[PDB]
Amino acid sequence: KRGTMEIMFDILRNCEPKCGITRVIYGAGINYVVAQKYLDQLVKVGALNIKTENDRKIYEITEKGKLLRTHIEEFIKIRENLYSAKEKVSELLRTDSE
Amino acid sequence: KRGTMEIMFDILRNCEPKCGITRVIYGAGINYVVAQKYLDQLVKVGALNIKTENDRKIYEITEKGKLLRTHIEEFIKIRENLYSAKEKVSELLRTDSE
Repeated sequence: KRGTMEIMFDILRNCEPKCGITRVIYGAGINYVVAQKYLDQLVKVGALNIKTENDRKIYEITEKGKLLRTHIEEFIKIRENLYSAKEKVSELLRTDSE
Repeated sequence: KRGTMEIMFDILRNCEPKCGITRVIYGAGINYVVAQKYLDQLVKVGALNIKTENDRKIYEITEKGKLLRTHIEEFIKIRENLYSAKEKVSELLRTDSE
């Protein structure tokens, strides 16, 4: 179960330099309805530019989009480290005396 | 607003080598009712030993307790890094075009 940040990451990392909807749906593992919503959001915040070529929508990652991809990646990796650190605390919160 | 892990950290870092209730209440910034609950938990999971000396309860951090303190500290620090990383993503999710 992915949140918004992570879906965006999964889109963006499949849109370098360009992506159509096939690449987005299959690369990010999201359906057409979800893809449409997020793509539109990413165009709005300037992470992707949109073109039509051969009657197909083509998205291109922007410099700002590359930075967004990098920052989400960094968030995800730290979040993983946080889960591990929490598990290490939890291991110490057991007892067999009681 | 602190969760359980963090309160425990705030107790433990004030119980080296020993702490009475004054040191726990004032050092961890928690009331007597909260302190009683957490102290009891920390004794149960083997992070503190409890003695009575001069009719006062004295708690001593154990080797396991020192490790618990260290691991919570590490959790807290990573959690802070996660907040910052999230803020950096958020900064990129704005637009003034719409």
